[PDB]
Amino acid sequence: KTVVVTTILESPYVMMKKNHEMLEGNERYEGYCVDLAAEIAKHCGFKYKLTIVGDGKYGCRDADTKIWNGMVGELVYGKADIAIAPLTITLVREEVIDFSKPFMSLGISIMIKKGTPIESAEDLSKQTEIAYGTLDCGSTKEFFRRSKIAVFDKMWTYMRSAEPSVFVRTTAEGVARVRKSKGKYAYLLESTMNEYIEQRKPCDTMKVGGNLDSKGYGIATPKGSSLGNAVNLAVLKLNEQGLLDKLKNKWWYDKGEC
Amino acid sequence: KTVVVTTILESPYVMMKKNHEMLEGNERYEGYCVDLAAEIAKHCGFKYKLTIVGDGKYGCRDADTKIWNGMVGELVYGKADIAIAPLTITLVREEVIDFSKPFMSLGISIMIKKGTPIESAEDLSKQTEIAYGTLDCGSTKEFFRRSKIAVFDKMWTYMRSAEPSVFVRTTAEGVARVRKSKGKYAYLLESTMNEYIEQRKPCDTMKVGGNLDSKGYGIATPKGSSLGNAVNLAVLKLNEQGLLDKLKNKWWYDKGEC
Ligand SMILES: N#Cc1cc2c(cc1[N+](=O)[O-])=NC(=O)C(=O)N=2
Ligand SMILES: N#Cc1cc2c(cc1[N+](=O)[O-])=NC(=O)C(=O)N=2
Ligand SMILES: [Zn+2]
Ligand SMILES: [Zn+2]
Ligand SMILES: [Zn+2]
Repeated sequence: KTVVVTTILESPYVMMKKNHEMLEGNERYEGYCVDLAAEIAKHCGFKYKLTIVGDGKYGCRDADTKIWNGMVGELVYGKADIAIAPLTITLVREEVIDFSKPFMSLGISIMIKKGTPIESAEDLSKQTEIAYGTLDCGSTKEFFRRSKIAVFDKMWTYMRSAEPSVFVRTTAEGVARVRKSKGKYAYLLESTMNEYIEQRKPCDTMKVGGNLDSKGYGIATPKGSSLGNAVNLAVLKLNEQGLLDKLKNKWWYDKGEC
Repeated sequence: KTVVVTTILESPYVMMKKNHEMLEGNERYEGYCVDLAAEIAKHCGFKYKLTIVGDGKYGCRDADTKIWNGMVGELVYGKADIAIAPLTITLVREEVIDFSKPFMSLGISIMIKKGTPIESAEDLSKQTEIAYGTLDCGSTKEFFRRSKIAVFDKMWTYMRSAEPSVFVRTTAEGVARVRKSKGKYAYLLESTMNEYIEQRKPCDTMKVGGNLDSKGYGIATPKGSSLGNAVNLAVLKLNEQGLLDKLKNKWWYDKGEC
């Protein structure tokens, strides 16, 4: 009867509310996906519980065992009914789960510490002094893994073997790394996070260049789930009513600090 | 056996080859959606025949009779198997046909003749001198019809009563009307077409402001088609391999004239 929603702690999508302690259930959390979850549930008429994904991951597939982890895993194995999170629509995922039409558009981007003499991907590919990486389990890593485009393959060859690892477990960790590495680390990540962070104290990073690709976050359900159809039309109604844009403005730019 | 593809003659998606008279079948046509149709069909393993939608329209539903016209109609009524065209993914269409994930991202935008003193939608809504309108059957008109946002509703109230009519039958007619009206008509259309026209002679138009919304074009199938799933995976594969961005560059910018 109550729908189990899997999501991930990633700012400004899902964050613990300051007084989160004196709060219970769904009320402990706030952010873009908390608001979206409430709207989706209202329009589709279900009650829900927000659960934070147990391994802290979006999801990737073990090369050997072929087992999915992260939010994708929770869906595939039936531990959650829906993922309301910034979950990137990719081919490998669509093969095992269903996605709504995108609620947010995005692309891979480059984050630098301000003053770093690095303006595009080509710039990173052609030098060494400045290290760079990506999230360890996710869509951006796979993009570089499977790229034939020459600048991106060069970056891949450098990235995979780099020592110590240029890969980070969580986004927060990559952001933290840029900020503390004195311009000797650049982070490849989704444009959404990049834009959010550039407007957060201490205002010491910047997005550079355009996006390397174009894609979308969708709301995900297990393959063949009845919820899929209503959720998809629900996302469309919200986009067309301007609510998704209102929410983006609310969580990125209205409380912008720079 | 051969899949019937409905499409629309809209540059640079589908155009008659200069010497199409001396050609047959699919070889009469060229463009972004011609190149994409060939790839979708090869990746899904079907033969196909390109056909141009009989009424020249994307698709809207008659208020009185509730009948769908344009490419949406051809799918609803069984006259085509698939629409490979720049068909906007919207709630009202999704209610009657299926769409793949977006093969292109876009939003409604403002086209002006160079020098017109307009920067934004708010600017248009606060005057009178400069008339403005949209395509008469399609998703941009419906956006304004159904928008509860003050600026856009104010625009709709003006457009829906303006005389002579500010609506246009075809995109081409709208572009021509900007170009000939000496700064006294601005046209609201999809950003893809705005961007295309800005790079064609006589180089007298430009896109101003940001997009008013964010949406996608999808490949459409009748509900229940067997092709939906394969077509979807094909679009995601082609995006991830970089083909969609290469195709956009070929048809918009590689041959740009400005
Ligand atoms: N926001 C966000 C993000 C959302 C993500 C992500 C990386 C980021 N990021 O840190 O930039 N990788 C993923 O595979 C994903 O499904 N969703
Ligand atoms: N390009 C293009 C276009 C594609 C469109 C369109 C208008 C334009 N336009 O002229 O901007 N209206 C639609 O309802 C649609 O499904 N697809
Ligand atoms: Zn605590
Ligand atoms: Zn609502
Ligand atoms: Zn001819």
